[PDB]
Amino acid sequence: VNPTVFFDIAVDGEPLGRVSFELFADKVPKTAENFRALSTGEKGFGYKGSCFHRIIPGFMCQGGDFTRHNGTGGKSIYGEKFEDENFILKHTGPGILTMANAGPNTNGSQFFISTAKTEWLDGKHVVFGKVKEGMNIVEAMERFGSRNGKTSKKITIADCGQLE
Repeated sequence: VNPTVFFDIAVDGEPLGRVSFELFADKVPKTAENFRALSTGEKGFGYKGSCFHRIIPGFMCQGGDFTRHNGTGGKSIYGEKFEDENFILKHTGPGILTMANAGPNTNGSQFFISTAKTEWLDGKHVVFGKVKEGMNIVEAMERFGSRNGKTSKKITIADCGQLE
């Protein structure tokens, strides 16, 4: 019942592999729907062609800024920002999807994929999905990051959509 979405990742335009996510629509339906719709592009905008602008090995991959490509942009399907829906789910380990934000109730389109347990984010960032297939591809992406987050190659979402 929970939706599955996929990202096809490229590295300087060269295919790397696919990552699929389960979105926890049962518990955070508003947050899950935003990511789902941005992945299909069905509202006329979304993640296809956008880059991961910040990757910190041993911490997370960050993406979703499809308007400014650097962490200063993005928007949700509900407007420029929407509310923290709940904090039911926790940052338990690698492979968690969690919203990036700039304070309370400032969710847009940016997100983190964790590559470590990040428990200090509990109750501040809204967890809304997990990596289902392709965690090995997230691990491969992580190798193009650096301590300050700058990527050594351009990591893009070459295609994305819904699998079920």
